[PDB]
Amino acid sequence: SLFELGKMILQETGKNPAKSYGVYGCNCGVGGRGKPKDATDRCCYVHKCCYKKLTGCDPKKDRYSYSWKDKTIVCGENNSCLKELCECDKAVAICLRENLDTYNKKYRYNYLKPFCKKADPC
Amino acid sequence: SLFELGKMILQETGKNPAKSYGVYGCNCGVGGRGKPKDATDRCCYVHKCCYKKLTGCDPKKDRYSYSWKDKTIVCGENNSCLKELCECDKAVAICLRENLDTYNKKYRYNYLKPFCKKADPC
Ligand SMILES: CCc1c(C(=O)C(N)=O)c2c(OCC(=O)O)cccc2n1Cc1ccccc1
Ligand SMILES: CCc1c(C(=O)C(N)=O)c2c(OCC(=O)O)cccc2n1Cc1ccccc1
Repeated sequence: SLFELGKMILQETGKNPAKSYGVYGCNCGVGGRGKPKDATDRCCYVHKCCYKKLTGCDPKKDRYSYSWKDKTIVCGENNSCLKELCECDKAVAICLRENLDTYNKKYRYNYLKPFCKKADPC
Repeated sequence: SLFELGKMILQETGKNPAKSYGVYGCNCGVGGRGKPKDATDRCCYVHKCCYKKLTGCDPKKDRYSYSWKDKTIVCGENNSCLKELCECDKAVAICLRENLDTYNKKYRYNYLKPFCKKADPC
């Protein structure tokens, strides 16, 4: 679900998910994928490519369970579709955390998103 | 295409179309439709509904020709899909101009688009 994804991004990056990443670059938030603009954008590219491989579940709405073992996000069992989905959300939240220092606020509100260059079908 | 649409919006409103409207409200720019926030937003809602009926061409990518008869945008060669595409774009550019008196910069970069209340069927 969008609300579990936002929780993980807030806990991993310390930033508000919607404001800092909701319109970021060519891949983060609304819209689809495009030529990634930096490391942070590449994370959202892989995450959207991750979402594309889910067959029988709705990433935006279908909820899932997850827990925290020390600093590690643990995805609880709940069908392979929701497991991979939690693993997609864990992946992007860790990814955004790992590349915080290359975050660039000049791509935060990318109002040229539809004019991004084409990308590959994942 | 988006190139002709942006040209119309610039000519009618005098504003940078991508910066001013690319992420505006719940309906303008990248993303889908949602509960409109104001009159400018409702222009984009109507325009997206207009695009929905163009099942025979690509509204974002397919180029077309237009010109001006005095102060009225005149859409050219009646290729059925491309003619109606041009008319969709002319309608929103005039709608945006006529509603500049309530344009709200607070909605310009709506990073909360995915949390907009769902819209009615077109
Ligand atoms: C990176 C943050 C992100 C997405 C990403 O992680 C991303 N890959 O862009 C994403 C998104 O992507 C999934 C998809 O397109 O279906 C769709 C919509 C919003 C999206 N926010 C912003 C957000 C997430 C959670 C709570 C509040 C705001
Ligand atoms: C309101 C302006 C607008 C769209 C609208 O007119 C609107 N109805 O939102 C729209 C758009 O809409 C079509 C759709 O979503 O399929 C999609 C993508 C960008 C869109 N920009 C911004 C823009 C348009 C043209 C040139 C440069 C920027």
